[PDB]
Amino acid sequence: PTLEWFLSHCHIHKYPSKSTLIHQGEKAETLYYIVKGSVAVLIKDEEGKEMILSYLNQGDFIGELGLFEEGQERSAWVRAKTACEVAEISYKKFRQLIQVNPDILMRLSAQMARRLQVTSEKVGNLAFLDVTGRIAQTLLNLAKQPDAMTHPDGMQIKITRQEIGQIVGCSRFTVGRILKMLEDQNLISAHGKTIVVYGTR
Amino acid sequence: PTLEWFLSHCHIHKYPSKSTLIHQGEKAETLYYIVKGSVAVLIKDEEGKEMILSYLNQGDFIGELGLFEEGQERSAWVRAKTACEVAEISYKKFRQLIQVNPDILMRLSAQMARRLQVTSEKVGNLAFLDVTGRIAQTLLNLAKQPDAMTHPDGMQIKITRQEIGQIVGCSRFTVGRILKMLEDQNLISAHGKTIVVY
DNA sequence: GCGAAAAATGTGAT
DNA sequence: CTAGATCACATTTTTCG
DNA sequence: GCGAAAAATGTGAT
DNA sequence: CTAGATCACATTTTTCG
Ligand SMILES: Nc1ncnc2c1ncn2[C@@H]1O[C@@H]2COP(=O)(O)O[C@H]2[C@H]1O
Ligand SMILES: Nc1ncnc2c1ncn2[C@@H]1O[C@@H]2COP(=O)(O)O[C@H]2[C@H]1O
Repeated sequence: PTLEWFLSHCHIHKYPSKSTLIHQGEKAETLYYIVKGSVAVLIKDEEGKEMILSYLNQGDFIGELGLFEEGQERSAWVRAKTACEVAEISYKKFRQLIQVNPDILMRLSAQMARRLQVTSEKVGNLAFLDVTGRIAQTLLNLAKQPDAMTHPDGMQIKITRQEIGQIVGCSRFTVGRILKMLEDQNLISAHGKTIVVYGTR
Repeated sequence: PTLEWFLSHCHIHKYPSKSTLIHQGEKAETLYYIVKGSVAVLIKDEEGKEMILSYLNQGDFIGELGLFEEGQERSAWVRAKTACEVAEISYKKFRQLIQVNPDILMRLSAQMARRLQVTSEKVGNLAFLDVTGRIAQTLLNLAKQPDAMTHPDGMQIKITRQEIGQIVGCSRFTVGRILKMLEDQNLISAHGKTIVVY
């Protein structure tokens, strides 16, 4: 579409697993674009604990936040969850594709619109729903987005308790017991893969 | 220029000191613009308590997140914080607007970006910081927004314990003593009008 | 600028 | 009053060559 | 079908 | 091991007409 026009002005790079693509801080001047692969977008505290503040996937743009204002620091980290093919353009160039065909600035904005929405829920269920709650709708969203083996009938994602814990913002230790005694209610399953939607005990 | 152009095309309405300007649950119709005043995006707890996610003042944008797909159920209530003068246009009558001019595709999108930046922060401060902490940062932010009135020392900011508890996410009892602690440590005063000696 | 009616809020032990 | 954190060390899963 | 390093777990009383 | 929360009606500070 239009997106193959913008995509052609873009050096196509592969990254390894666990590479960093962006650090919080770094000069913001390149607007990326995931061609293949998935990506976790974090933030971290000077003391150390981090948070997962979204996943992103094919056709998701990255580094979008700089572009509207000049010279600002990258707002979060992003580390390839797995091997990605990411493209890239300078902002100085991007804004040109824009004033040469304005549909891509549509493509882009709708991205951060769903994003402003999903994020405002995330604030909402940190001030409201306790761990068990926060944990619950999480495994839920973790099947409306790819890796959910319909164990035959019913999801089976893999994500480690430590990870869930890093989505929710609760100790790895709490994410153990709650997830555990969550199968007590016959609602869940275990090992590393969580087979959601049914469960057992 | 656009902010006076599109401003021509729109339709100015006054809303009093408290009208519930937009409502969650609902349907993405008009795209609004604060011609005068400020606003209080607040979402709602399971049943009951609000949490302010933002304020948006003179010249910010409301209900844009409707714009780029369709049938989108409105995202959070937006209640005026005072007599703010909303100048409404139209989604349908925005797209047309948007191709005789990309400049305001831009500005709306710039606001969109600024907001996901500070929203990302909230998600960070709620999980990376203790309550007194969120209370300290907040008074810092509010003293750094327009209604704040410069004072001989610091910035004062007419607000109330119930509302910091809100914005923060903690019992108004707990906003109660923290404010009296930092009171004693000279970092802040109160009387409804808390002066942030900072 | 006014005061009645309305909204803010603080005690602590668990 | 009550949920969630924190602690060490061995225990398990899980990795991949 | 491999098999020990590695990364992930669970105690449990406070 | 501890961080906030909490539930009443007296006094205070704030509203709007
Ligand atoms: N709230 C968010 N949700 C998801 N992704 C985000 C969020 N905030 C930032 N990002 C992404 O992570 C990137 C980190 O640096 P940037 O500010 O360029 O761009 C950011 C976005 O692309
Ligand atoms: N996180 C946020 N920060 C600021 N404003 C927001 C946020 N979430 C929603 N809004 C505003 O509140 C409105 C809710 O419904 P809309 O989707 O019409 O458009 C929304 C935004 O303009």
